[PDB]
Amino acid sequence: QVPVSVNYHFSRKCNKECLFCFHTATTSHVEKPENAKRGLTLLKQAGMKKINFAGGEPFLYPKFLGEMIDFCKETLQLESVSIVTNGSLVKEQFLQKHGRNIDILAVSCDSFNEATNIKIGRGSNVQKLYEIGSWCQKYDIKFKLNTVVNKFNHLEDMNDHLNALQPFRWKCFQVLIVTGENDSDKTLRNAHSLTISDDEFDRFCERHSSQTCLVPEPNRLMAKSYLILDEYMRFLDRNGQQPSKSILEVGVQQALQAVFWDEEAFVERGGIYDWNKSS
Ligand SMILES: O=c1ccn([C@@H]2O[C@H](COP(=O)(O)OP(=O)(O)OP(=O)(O)O)[C@@H](O)[C@H]2O)c(=O)[nH]1
Ligand SMILES: C[S@@+](CC[C@H](N)C(=O)[O-])C[C@H]1O[C@@H](n2cnc3c(N)ncnc32)[C@H](O)[C@@H]1O
Ligand code: SF4
Repeated sequence: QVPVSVNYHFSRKCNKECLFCFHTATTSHVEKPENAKRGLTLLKQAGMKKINFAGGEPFLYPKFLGEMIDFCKETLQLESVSIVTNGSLVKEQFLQKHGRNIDILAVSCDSFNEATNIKIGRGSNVQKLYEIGSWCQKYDIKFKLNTVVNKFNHLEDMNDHLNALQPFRWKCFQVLIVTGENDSDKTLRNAHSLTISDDEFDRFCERHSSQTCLVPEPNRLMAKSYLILDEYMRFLDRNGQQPSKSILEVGVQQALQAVFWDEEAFVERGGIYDWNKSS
């Protein structure tokens, strides 16, 4: 297997408290920028073309994030560099310094009601979201949305906002139940209350049939179709077995085979696309 698109969850720490979080703040480890430049360079030669900087909240570590996305673009010559943010801590001066090297910026908002955001776990607003879009236009970054369809917001009509906001990519996740993260009271979270049925999700997706960018991801396709990197730089298996050893201590090949990655769901959910800043 060739790791084309990789999600580097370099930290688990965050300033929000979404009830359904499936990458909880179980540890506060973050890698040295020396070791992270090992893994990303090791992963580039292995076949990586898109990197996604996610985790807990990546803008809690703006210096690390800034050093890596510059390294990933300028010296690694990577096809596409992405970031996924909740939007609270994003600031324009960051996009001044590094926006030349950001190819896709993904702001995730689950509702446009401040009341719904409160119930889900975002205290507050949406003016920030429109602001980041304005910044993305100025600094030539591709702007995408990530909303999670859950019990609170599965009835909403988000069309009017998405025509003006107009993202090139709009992911709608059916709430996922990662075992170990948000499947019991023992864990940091418990998302079973926010679960919605297959038809509840389809009503949401069918309601936004006017949206061309809409890319749905039910639990069929989201569960085991991602290449996830720990803060310790090890691939996470979402099939049942424990995580691999670090790519820093063993290398990419041994780490990838220690994890199940369904390349068919990867292609079905639209994992390969026009991810570059051109074309
Ligand atoms: O079990 C899982 C599954 C998924 N995830 C995480 O959910 C996040 C969803 O975030 P995205 O869907 O935006 O990842 P992406 O940038 O790679 O997608 P494309 O650009 O290719 O369209 C991903 O970063 C993934 O790692 C988990 O944390 N755990
Ligand atoms: C874990 S977040 C990491 C980046 C950043 N913390 C953020 O909120 O965007 C990655 C994406 O997964 C989504 N997500 C979080 N919990 C989820 C869940 N339980 N089911 C499906 N998607 C979820 C979020 O909306 C976010 O867009
Ligand atoms: S969904 Fe994102 S912002 Fe919310 S708790 Fe999880 S990592 Fe933090």
